[PDB]
Amino acid sequence: MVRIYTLTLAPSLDSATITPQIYPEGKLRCTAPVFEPGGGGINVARAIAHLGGSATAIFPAGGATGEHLVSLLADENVPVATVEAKDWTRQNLHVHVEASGEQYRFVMPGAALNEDEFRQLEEQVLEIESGAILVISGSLPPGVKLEKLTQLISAAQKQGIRCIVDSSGEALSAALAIGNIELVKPNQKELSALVNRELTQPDDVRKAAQEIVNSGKAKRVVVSLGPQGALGVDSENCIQVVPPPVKSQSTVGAGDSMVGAMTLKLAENASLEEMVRFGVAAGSAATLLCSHDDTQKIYAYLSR
Amino acid sequence: MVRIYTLTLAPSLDSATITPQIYPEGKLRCTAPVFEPGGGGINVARAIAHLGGSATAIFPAGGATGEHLVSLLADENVPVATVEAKDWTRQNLHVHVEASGEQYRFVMPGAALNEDEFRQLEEQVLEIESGAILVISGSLPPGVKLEKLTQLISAAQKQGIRCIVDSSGEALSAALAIGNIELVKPNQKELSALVNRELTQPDDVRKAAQEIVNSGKAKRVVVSLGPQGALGVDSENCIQVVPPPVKSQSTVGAGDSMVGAMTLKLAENASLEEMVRFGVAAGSAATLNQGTRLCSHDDTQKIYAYLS
Amino acid sequence: MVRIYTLTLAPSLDSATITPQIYPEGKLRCTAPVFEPGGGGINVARAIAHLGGSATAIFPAGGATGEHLVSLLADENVPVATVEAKDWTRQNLHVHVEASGEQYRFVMPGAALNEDEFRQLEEQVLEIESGAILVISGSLPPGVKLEKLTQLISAAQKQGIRCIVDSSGEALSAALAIGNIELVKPNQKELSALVNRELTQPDDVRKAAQEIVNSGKAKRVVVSLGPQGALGVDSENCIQVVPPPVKSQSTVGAGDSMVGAMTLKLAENASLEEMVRFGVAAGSAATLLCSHDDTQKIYAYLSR
Amino acid sequence: MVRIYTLTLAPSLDSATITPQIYPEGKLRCTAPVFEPGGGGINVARAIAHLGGSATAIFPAGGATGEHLVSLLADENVPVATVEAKDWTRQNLHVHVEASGEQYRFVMPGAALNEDEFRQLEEQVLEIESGAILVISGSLPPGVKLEKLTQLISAAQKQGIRCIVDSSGEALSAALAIGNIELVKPNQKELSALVNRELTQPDDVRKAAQEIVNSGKAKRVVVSLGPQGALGVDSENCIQVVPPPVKSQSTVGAGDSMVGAMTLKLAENASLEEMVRFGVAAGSAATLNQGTRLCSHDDTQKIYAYLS
Ligand SMILES: Nc1ncnc2c1ncn2[C@@H]1O[C@H](COP(=O)(O)OP(=O)(O)OP(=O)(O)O)[C@@H](O)[C@H]1O
Ligand SMILES: Nc1ncnc2c1ncn2[C@@H]1O[C@H](COP(=O)(O)OP(=O)(O)OP(=O)(O)O)[C@@H](O)[C@H]1O
Ligand SMILES: Nc1ncnc2c1ncn2[C@@H]1O[C@H](COP(=O)(O)OP(=O)(O)OP(=O)(O)O)[C@@H](O)[C@H]1O
Ligand SMILES: Nc1ncnc2c1ncn2[C@@H]1O[C@H](COP(=O)(O)OP(=O)(O)OP(=O)(O)O)[C@@H](O)[C@H]1O
Ligand SMILES: Nc1ncnc2c1ncn2[C@@H]1O[C@H](COP(=O)(O)OP(=O)(O)OP(=O)(O)O)[C@@H](O)[C@H]1O
Ligand SMILES: Nc1ncnc2c1ncn2[C@@H]1O[C@H](COP(=O)(O)OP(=O)(O)OP(=O)(O)O)[C@@H](O)[C@H]1O
Ligand SMILES: Nc1ncnc2c1ncn2[C@@H]1O[C@H](COP(=O)(O)OP(=O)(O)OP(=O)(O)O)[C@@H](O)[C@H]1O
Ligand SMILES: Nc1ncnc2c1ncn2[C@@H]1O[C@H](COP(=O)(O)OP(=O)(O)OP(=O)(O)O)[C@@H](O)[C@H]1O
Ligand SMILES: [Mg+2]
Ligand SMILES: [Mg+2]
Ligand SMILES: [Mg+2]
Ligand SMILES: [Mg+2]
Ligand SMILES: [Mg+2]
Ligand SMILES: [Mg+2]
Ligand SMILES: [Mg+2]
Ligand SMILES: [Mg+2]
Repeated sequence: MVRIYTLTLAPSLDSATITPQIYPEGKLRCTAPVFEPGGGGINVARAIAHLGGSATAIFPAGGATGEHLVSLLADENVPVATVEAKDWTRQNLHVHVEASGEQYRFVMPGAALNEDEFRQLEEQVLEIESGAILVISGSLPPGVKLEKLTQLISAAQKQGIRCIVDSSGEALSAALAIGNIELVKPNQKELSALVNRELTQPDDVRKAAQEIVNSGKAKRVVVSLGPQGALGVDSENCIQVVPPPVKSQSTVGAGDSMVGAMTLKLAENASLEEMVRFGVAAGSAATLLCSHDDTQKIYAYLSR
Repeated sequence: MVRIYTLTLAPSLDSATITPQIYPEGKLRCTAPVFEPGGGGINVARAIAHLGGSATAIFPAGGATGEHLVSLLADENVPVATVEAKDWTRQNLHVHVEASGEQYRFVMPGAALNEDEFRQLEEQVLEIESGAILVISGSLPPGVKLEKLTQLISAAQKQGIRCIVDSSGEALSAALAIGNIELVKPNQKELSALVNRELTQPDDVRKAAQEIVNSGKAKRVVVSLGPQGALGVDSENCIQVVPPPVKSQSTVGAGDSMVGAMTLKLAENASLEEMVRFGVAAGSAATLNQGTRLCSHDDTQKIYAYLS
Repeated sequence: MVRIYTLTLAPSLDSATITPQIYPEGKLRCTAPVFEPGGGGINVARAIAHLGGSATAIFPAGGATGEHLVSLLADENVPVATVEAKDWTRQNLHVHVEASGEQYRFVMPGAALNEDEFRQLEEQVLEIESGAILVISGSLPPGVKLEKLTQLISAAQKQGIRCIVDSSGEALSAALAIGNIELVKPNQKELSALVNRELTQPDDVRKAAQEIVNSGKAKRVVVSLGPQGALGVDSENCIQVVPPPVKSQSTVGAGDSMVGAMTLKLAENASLEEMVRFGVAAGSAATLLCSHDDTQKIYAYLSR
Repeated sequence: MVRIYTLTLAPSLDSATITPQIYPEGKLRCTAPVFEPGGGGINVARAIAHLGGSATAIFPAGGATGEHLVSLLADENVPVATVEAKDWTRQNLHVHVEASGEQYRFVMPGAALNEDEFRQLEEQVLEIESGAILVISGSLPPGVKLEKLTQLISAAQKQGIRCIVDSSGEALSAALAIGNIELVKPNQKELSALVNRELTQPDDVRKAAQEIVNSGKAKRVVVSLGPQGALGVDSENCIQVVPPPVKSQSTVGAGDSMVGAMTLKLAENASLEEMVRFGVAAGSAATLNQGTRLCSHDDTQKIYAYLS
């Protein structure tokens, strides 16, 4: 089986905290935070670990927050390959409000990356063996030009590194610019922004996904549709997998869990069907990241 | 195409209002309300009217609010069979917050019904000819014992009135207790309450729905699943229809719209799949806009065509 | 002692309801409402009742909601003089959210008043004896031209009816246009809108209040300042009364309770000091409408 | 004018961020934060710097966040005496919601302190000369026993350091347990917790404050009352100063600003009234703007002049 790496240009050390009520103006007294590994690629690696696989998380780490992030992944036995960054690893805030049961997620940009540190990350990426899979997942941190993302992906694929992209906005277009992307998982609004139009008609998602495949931009597009599952599109196939009529109770980690599952399936040369079903199983398992047991249970139902 | 009727024991005349912000304590200055017809059966009839069908909405109407409700249904060419009620038609509040684009819905009980007023309503129902469809939809208002609703449905079925139920809690359980319900559309929470257990496993919804049809409570159970569409269950079929990948902007009127659509399909003797697909199309059509426009004929047609 | 009347051109039958949580989109299941008398002048009359006085609430009442409003005031032994209105008495919504303890107040306009019904109300007002006090309190309902408000107040004062105004926006200016208003109680933002400028400097409130007095627009201006009490201004005096360092737990009914207390004091030919102290006592009592005991306790402290 | 110092055992480097809307579940996309200095003593020193005074902020600083905190204080010409801490200076989050104009403040504990780091901090404190003022303000961080704070204040007072306290809960109670505190500024809730009873009656705040001074815990108690200003209490005087009728836009930094101002007035040997009036002026000056600008010299001067 082929090795899996992920790349998080904008990782975080997230603080999970609890407060009784949420209201403006007042000081909301929040419990001592529980630190959580943040960032697309990082969480893809974690989801892959949960699913019985192994993925090395490549990412910039700065300062004591970066160290803690590294340490958290070490304790989850997630292999890591870091680049030391000048700017300290930033912290997002996850607040659970006791009275309402609601969670609030304050998502700030990753720490800045200077040009040197990005080349250092590129260096790390280029050390990945041919045929190995790289998941580039998450936002683009300040300091990184969009063209550099494109350049990294070009450079990666020019070495037979099979690239999986999960991003948004200008970063998603940039990552997809050189084309020949193994797999891209936009959600609906990411697909909409990518293709640069509102997706209002029933077939708009499919057509946008097929366009991307057709233009050679991505070999596979999996448009994730939240509770509606995902629509996977190949040069050969177009499928929608919808999760079982269950829950959901949270959405946190849904995308990354799905991407991790699909990445494993990609690594295993699974079919589009298997890949998307497993993606939907893991994403949906996360909504109850994904546990192995929950994913397997959803996956068995989807495959029944 | 048989005659279709709806019954709304707890209608309302809803106020839709706009306010710049939402926050506690202070007076939220709300715009002069736009009145909207409220109640399950009423909106089922409205949804049917939108879809080019005709359903007569049966309901109690009380006071100027009742009068305006009837007037709103008039304007929409929705046929009506009202019984005048002593207690004024109550008002729910729909608040659109400008700053956030969010809508709040404050749902209070319908007005009380006398025993006489319910008797009149049952009467109206029992004037429905054999073979015609009655959609009983909405909450049970104060003043009505559960047994009266069960008795009403028994009497209706006794004279060949085909009954479709959309309700919750004790009213739903009461309505299904009679059995031989043509169609019930619980959403997931309602199915869970009805079957009296959490639906946590992938096949729980299906089995719960199959349980209801196997018991004879309902011939057809369409468990509506919000964005996940609906799972329709027969004695012979279990079909899930998921709406197309269009993001909803609202959920107001989704359930009633779906029921209206499936009622039409039932009346047309559509297959379960056709019925559920049209239900999903109409329900999801409703989600395309904020407000209470429900499903439009065109949006429903477009979505149904896609689902087909 | 002189008779007190109030005028509510925009009364309401308010629904007080409870719901566990507040969130958008979902149906918030609300308990069967408890009906409450709504409207400035009406609540001034109620506050006056609570304070051992009597005030007749003049207002348009339409339909079964109007009847219920009348019936609620009957049960509170508030004298009433109604005009039957074509348009049914409108309903505001007060939602208590259990989880947060917060109350939400959705305040829509009063029912429409046609021109005939307003003259009918004017007729009622003009039946008030000379020297009696009329509190015109609340919003202006649809259908009433601002000039008609001015006209009513002119007509009232032309008969020796002593007019107390509590309103906002264009209605407050209109009510104050003929001048010689006995008492006006703007809050800060009402004062700001009335005088048509932001009140940003420490002395702005006082100066705006003194301007109104000086221009002969009102004999007395009491600018209510929420937790800061009120600044009362005469042609002779300028005082600030601030409530004791207590609570508060709600603000509902604060203004009307204050106006009712000050109206009683006006009726009793109390001093500016006594009037404002009693106003602040009642307004602040309401924040714990005002009860007699709470008002007396705050008033004793203020007078100590 | 004696030397002024502040002690912040739990500082923070706060992130101020903007997001268009606030709602649960979804990712709220927040702008690149603007970093702000957090912690009671730190902001007391900042407020003093704003008012044209100088106070040296003593605090633990850990990591790049600690470094940036120190750097933020540098930029503001706020003298600093830091002890390097192993645990990185923690971050609170201030979120401005564009749609509503509302600000949310998420306050988490300060970083942990070693016994060594606290010893260094006590050391820094005990290098303060007799007669100088120390303002101990803020929460007690993890790793510090209450007794250590009490011991610190005892040692400080032992060598004639004049101690001003602004804290809550056990830390406040601990800080006052020593007694002979020059000035404490509980707000109403803090006074209530401290005196261990509800303040519901008109004279409760006054009596509670008088109780604290009469017990010798504090020479001066200024109960701050938010928009109601403050009630300052001496062995000889009870004076309430209410701010002018200017509506506040924010409450961030009100309490620290007030403390800074009163610390200055204390240092200048002002009367209780002068001190409380200047406290109120600065505290209310702070409320005029959103953000963490605290009180400006000009706004405080304007308000103080009015209150005078
Ligand atoms: N000074 C103030 N001015 C206006 N409103 C206030 C003030 N203090 C508190 N509030 C209101 O009460 C709510 C709860 O505030 P709380 O009593 O917790 O005060 P705080 O300033 O957050 O905390 P602390 O007690 O630590 O000062 C706030 O959200 C705010 O709306
Ligand atoms: N509400 C839900 N109910 C059930 N399953 C869900 C829900 N939301 C997400 N999932 C599962 O997770 C997968 C990925 O989630 P989604 O389509 O929301 O992607 P995403 O927006 O990229 O996620 P994220 O916000 O974590 O980045 C879905 O295809 C589905 O299998
Ligand atoms: N008297 C008061 N005491 C405490 N807080 C208040 C007071 N008045 C207003 N507020 C605060 O300001 C916000 C908006 O209130 P606003 O200024 O609109 O006053 P209001 O009492 O709702 O309306 P009005 O101006 O009609 O009296 C509310 O969220 C509330 O927390
Ligand atoms: N978020 C959504 N996105 C797309 N379609 C939706 C969404 N919500 C509802 N629908 C459509 O509406 C149908 C009925 O909605 P739902 O399952 O929520 O029923 P319901 O809860 O009874 O509705 P209501 O709350 O109006 O009573 C669904 O099966 C689906 O076709
Ligand atoms: N069809 C739906 N589509 C999207 N979100 C939904 C849907 N139904 C419910 N929700 C979400 O769950 C929250 C709680 O909704 P709830 O389960 O009470 O459904 P409802 O439509 O309000 O009531 P009912 O159960 O009577 O249909 C809503 O505020 C909404 O955010
Ligand atoms: N938060 C509070 N704490 C203590 N007392 C208050 C508070 N709010 C109001 N009061 C008392 O009520 C009086 C009137 O309230 P306020 O100044 O808010 O008038 P208002 O805005 O017209 O009231 P309303 O919003 O009810 O119309 C005040 O002068 C004061 O005595
Ligand atoms: N997968 C999902 N399942 C259920 N609700 C969702 C899902 N994704 C988004 N929502 C709803 O839509 C609102 C905004 O979410 P948004 O569309 O920004 O997705 P997100 O997951 O936060 O961000 P992203 O687009 O980065 O994945 C939230 O309040 C949430 O209730
Ligand atoms: N809403 C307000 N309006 C006017 N002035 C205010 C307001 N809130 C606070 N102040 C001023 O700030 C001073 C200190 O504020 P407050 O009494 O709220 O202390 P605090 O709760 O300790 O502050 P913080 O929450 O910053 O710790 C007050 O005495 C007053 O002068
Ligand atoms: Mg995603
Ligand atoms: Mg998402
Ligand atoms: Mg429903
Ligand atoms: Mg629903
Ligand atoms: Mg008022
Ligand atoms: Mg007010
Ligand atoms: Mg404080
Ligand atoms: Mg405070």
